[PDB]
Amino acid sequence: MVILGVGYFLLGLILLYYGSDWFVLGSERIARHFNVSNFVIGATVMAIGTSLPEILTSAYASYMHAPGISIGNAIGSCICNIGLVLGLSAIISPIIVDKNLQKNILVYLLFVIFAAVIGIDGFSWIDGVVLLILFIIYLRWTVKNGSAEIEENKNNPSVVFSLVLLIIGLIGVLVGAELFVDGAKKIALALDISDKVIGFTLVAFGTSLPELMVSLAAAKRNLGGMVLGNVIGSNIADIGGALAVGSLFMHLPAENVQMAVLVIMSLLLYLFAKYSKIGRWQGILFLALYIIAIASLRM
Ligand SMILES: [Cl-]
Ligand SMILES: [Sr+2]
Ligand SMILES: [Sr+2]
Repeated sequence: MVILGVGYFLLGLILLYYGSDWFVLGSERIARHFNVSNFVIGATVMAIGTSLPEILTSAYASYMHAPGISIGNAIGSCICNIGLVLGLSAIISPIIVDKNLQKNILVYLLFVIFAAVIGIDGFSWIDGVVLLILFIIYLRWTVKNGSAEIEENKNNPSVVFSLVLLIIGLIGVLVGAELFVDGAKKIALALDISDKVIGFTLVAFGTSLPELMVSLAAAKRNLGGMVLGNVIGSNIADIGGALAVGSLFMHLPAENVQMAVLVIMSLLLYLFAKYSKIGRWQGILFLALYIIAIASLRM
């Protein structure tokens, strides 16, 4: 309608700007309550809350007999998370990785390499069932090594604020992203600038807006571990969660080009984390590869 396609667009961005910040502050206070590293709270609670858009999209698309979008959206998100999301964040707040997280990232690499190998055929529902189970135990393994056993425990009005601040921030970024996207074709439709590729590859970016905005918030507060966790977790939540659910309704066609790309960056992310840093010149490299990715890779 334009306006409601604008007074939306802006309304969503404000719910993204402040929403991401509250979702970060809420998670970081929760992470300190469960005594758990920022990496883990980002790899679990945040990663899944942010990857809810891809899950529902991939599910809805695969069910609607459009499996190409489902897998395309799942892998497209992963590439965006390493290239754009982590790329921007690394420059802002460089992270050096302790040897506790290097192995968690190494697990991520094996996981991705595994999905790529069994994905050459495509993704049968069985292929998805396995991924969904590997995804489940990754979380528990991540919580286990990242946690310590203490008390636990409340009415504690310092935890209720943490919990509430978290879910408000989550509802904020999910709605704020939804408003942004809905507000984005209302502006496009009423100027008659619409077809196929804007109607999709805009929402392909729409599901990635929660990760982007949330990571920018944590990076600006130098909570780099949380960012790194939210990137790794979301990716696994995209492969083991979004993609897997897509395989249940229908066979997902092979995307060996995008997988090979994802593996390379994932490989790059590990090597940087083990022997070097994740700072300006690595983040720059990720963005460059992301630029090349969106410039050259097909429809
Ligand atoms: Cl940190
Ligand atoms: Sr997401
Ligand atoms: Sr397969």
